[PDB]
Amino acid sequence: SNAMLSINPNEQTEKDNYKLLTGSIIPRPVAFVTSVTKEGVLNGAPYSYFNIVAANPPLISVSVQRKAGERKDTSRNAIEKGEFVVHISDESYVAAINETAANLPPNESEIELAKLTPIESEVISVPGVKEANIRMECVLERAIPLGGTEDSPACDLLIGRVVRFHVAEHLYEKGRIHAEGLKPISRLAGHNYAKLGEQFEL
Amino acid sequence: AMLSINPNEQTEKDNYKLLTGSIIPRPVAFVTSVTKEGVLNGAPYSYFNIVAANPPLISVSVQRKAGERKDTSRNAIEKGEFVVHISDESYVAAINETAANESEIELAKLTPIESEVISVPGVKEANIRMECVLERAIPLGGTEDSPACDLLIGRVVRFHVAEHLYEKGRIHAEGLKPISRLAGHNYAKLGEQFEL
Ligand SMILES: [Cl-]
Ligand SMILES: [Cl-]
Ligand SMILES: [Cl-]
Ligand SMILES: [Cl-]
Repeated sequence: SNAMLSINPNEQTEKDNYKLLTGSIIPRPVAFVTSVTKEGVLNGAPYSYFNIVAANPPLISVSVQRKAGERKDTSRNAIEKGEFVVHISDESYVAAINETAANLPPNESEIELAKLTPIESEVISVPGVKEANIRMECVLERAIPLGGTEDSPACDLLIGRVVRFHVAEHLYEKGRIHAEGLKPISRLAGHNYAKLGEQFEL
Repeated sequence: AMLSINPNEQTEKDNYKLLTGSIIPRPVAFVTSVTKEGVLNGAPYSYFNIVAANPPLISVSVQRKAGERKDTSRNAIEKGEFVVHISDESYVAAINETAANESEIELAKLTPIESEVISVPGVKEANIRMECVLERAIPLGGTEDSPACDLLIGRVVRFHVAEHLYEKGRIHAEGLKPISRLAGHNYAKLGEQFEL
């Protein structure tokens, strides 16, 4: 009736802690993020460690993991350009988003691999993809290295300031977004995802 | 067929509406914290997610009120500790009662429970909760003299998980029945799962 387990993160592995965090903190919204390399290549990848930071000005966060203490393409590109695009992930293109999640060699475009379509941004110099129903042009407010060791951070928490919103007209009503028309997708544990659940009001 | 909207033109409330209606669904942290005088506070926050697994780090972005910290962030900074509870269908009604602006816990009829590592109590009603130490409180947005929020980075020092939810390290999502926030006063239950 209330059997509770105590679990000490110091007494289990990183993978064990990962499984507990990703299974407990659910559902998670998924940012599909595009960024550009110094060589001009358009990268894209999904990140479920995504949320709002503030509305004044509009600030969002995406935590991008490092590989053995080194920044991933998305973080490197965001810091180098100071710009990136955050797209809302939805049922209409989640198949293509999933295709991007695989590991290409650096400086290969997951966007082109996944048959997605670049669309130039208005304020920033990093394109997004046309397939998204909502996307946000961002400038990088700060990148915060976190976790891991003094010398080898586990991740970089990217704080992005939205400088342009692009919203499908059919989703927009009096400043609000039709959640059931959007059909956002979310991430659970493992390779499980979730569609938007039944709504309720309090 | 796409609208282009400059956030600098529209109002803070207009931007608030677009963010909260677009970045969905959001998991809801019910967070307890203690004042200098030992009063237990609790409030829900949907600007919540994982930061990293090594060590286990989480984030909660707590909005200010006219440039002043809310109780949760003031309390977290003073104590260096706080408890994050997963919000779920079995006690969302009580969680909602604590959003009101004394102890929110008593009001909402929730049940304090002492923590193992930290000195901030949690509530028994949660099926999953995480004792956290404060790593960072980062003021963001707003003006330099009036920030918009404090982004709290917590390190998990103890997990507490209902046994019926726990299967050799994994959590049964269907058993948990987590709740999520959408725009306005709208929430969502966990949706239909699929594999990728
Ligand atoms: Cl390219
Ligand atoms: Cl990552
Ligand atoms: Cl808040
Ligand atoms: Cl305690």
